[PDB]
Amino acid sequence: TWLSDFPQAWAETGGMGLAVRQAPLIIPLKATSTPVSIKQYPMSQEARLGIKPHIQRLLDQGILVPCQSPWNTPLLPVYRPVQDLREVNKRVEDIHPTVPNPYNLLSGLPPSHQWYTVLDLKDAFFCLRLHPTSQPLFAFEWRDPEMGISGQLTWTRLPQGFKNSPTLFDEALHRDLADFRIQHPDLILLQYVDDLLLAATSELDCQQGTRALLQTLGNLGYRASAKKAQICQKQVKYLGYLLKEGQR
Amino acid sequence: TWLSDFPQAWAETGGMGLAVRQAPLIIPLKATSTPVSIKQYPMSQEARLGIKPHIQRLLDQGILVPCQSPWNTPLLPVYRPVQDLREVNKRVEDIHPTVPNPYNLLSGLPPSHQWYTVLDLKDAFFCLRLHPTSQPLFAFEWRDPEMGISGQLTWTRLPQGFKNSPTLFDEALHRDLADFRIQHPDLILLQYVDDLLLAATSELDCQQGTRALLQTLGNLGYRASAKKAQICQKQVKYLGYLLKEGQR
DNA sequence: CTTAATTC
DNA sequence: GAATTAAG
DNA sequence: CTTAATTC
DNA sequence: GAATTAAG
Ligand SMILES: c1cc(Nc2ccc(NC3=NCCN3)cc2)ccc1NC1=NCCN1
Ligand SMILES: c1cc(Nc2ccc(NC3=NCCN3)cc2)ccc1NC1=NCCN1
Repeated sequence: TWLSDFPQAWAETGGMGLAVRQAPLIIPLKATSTPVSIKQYPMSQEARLGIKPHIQRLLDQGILVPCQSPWNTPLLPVYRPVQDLREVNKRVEDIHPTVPNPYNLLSGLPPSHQWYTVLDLKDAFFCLRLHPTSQPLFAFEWRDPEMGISGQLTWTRLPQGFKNSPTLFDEALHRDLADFRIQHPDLILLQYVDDLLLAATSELDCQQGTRALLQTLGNLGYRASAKKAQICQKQVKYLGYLLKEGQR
Repeated sequence: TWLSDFPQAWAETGGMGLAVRQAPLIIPLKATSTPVSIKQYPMSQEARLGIKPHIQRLLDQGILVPCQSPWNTPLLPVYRPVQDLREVNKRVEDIHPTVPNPYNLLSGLPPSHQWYTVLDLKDAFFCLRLHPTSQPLFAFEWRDPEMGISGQLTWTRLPQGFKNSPTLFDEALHRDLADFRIQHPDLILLQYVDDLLLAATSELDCQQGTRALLQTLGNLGYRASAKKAQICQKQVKYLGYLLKEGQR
């Protein structure tokens, strides 16, 4: 049973993740950037009640923390919280787009490797810590009418909605899986941010490779979705494609 | 007095023109063209009364004649008659656009020739006969409530609104003024359909050249506007430009 | 909700 | 220039 | 007036 | 997709 032998690797049984080998991320700003404070547009009670449980969970997990920041961006009034970070994105220095587009990424999958395992990492961005000096950039307001917290909250992990999160996560995971690639020269490993494809020449190589990948991911602090996992199959769904016997 | 010595050349004193040296024009149709009969949109009495005098004059001049044709195009309901020949234009074979654009035409005016005469020919298109086989193409309806003519009328001369009239006229006049150019090698003659510019090196050459041009135009059957004529000047208006001492 | 594209 | 649409 | 472009 | 505009 894949789930039982790798408890630490699955999001269902290993608790929230944290990439312990990765230094907290520093987010450089453009040379002329100055903090921007966008007022929170009034949010209906319906929306606040819908969002509330999620904010509480994130606070309990330490992913969100109180703060006082010169920066402030809106949470969408219309549940799961979505922060409009466009004004912060505009002020952050650009980085080279290193994530390959799916078409090019899949071009590196040879017909020799037809046994596949597809894993997707749960709450991947939240596994990467944000350095305290960069945390203020992502603050937003949170008020609980019937006695709430300070005023603002911010993320201690790489947040959703930030323009560089996909690239920074893809780069971080590449650094953490570099050794795995070296130890398994005969396996193909495709990475598209939080979506992983492991390809082997035989069902055996795939089983052994998948065990090694799960163990490595778990030890590194990442968590894969056991519910969505596709293990050692000859046909899998990956990045919108149906991979079947070398096709696509 | 320029007007008195060349009575035949001016529209004011020579009567309507007729290019006697030019054979009646035959207008070739496209290979798949079939006659089109567009019904005349009702015309208000105000419009008909405004147009009436012009139709009568043209009939008296023989430029318009009664006819029965499979072709019919509209006269605009909203004075001076304007015929919508777009559907006829679409069915007429295209010819090469040989009239030079004003910019290029003026590029052939050297600074050596700074004495100018500008003439514009009155009702130029009407000076060119249309062959009877092509006359039917341009028919339109004309009804006079208080007892009128047959039903349709058509042109016996090159009409306004026809896509090839400017080009055909420019080509016809070029053929008629070819000899003049040969007899006056030291004069510059620019032709833009009905707008003519004669340039000479001295006021004398311009006077003599202008006399010769007027006499030639008159004999050929063309008529120039005495009212608008600009004779032997060092500054003239031509094709939207102010020609002054070699400039423009 | 707000901001910018793409359509109509 | 307003209706749809896409995306933070 | 009808037909097709260019703007908004 | 409607308002302006251009042209027969
Ligand atoms: C994709 C599809 C559409 N589709 C659309 C369909 C019908 C109408 N109909 C209409 N307009 C006026 C009257 N009636 C207008 C738009 C628009 C933008 C994006 N792409 C995109 N948006 C933001 C970023 N990228
Ligand atoms: C030249 C100029 C314009 N000018 C124009 C100005 C203001 C509006 N304003 C508006 N539209 C919608 C609401 N308000 C629309 C059009 C249009 C076509 C041509 N050119 C041309 N026509 C036929 C052939 N060539």
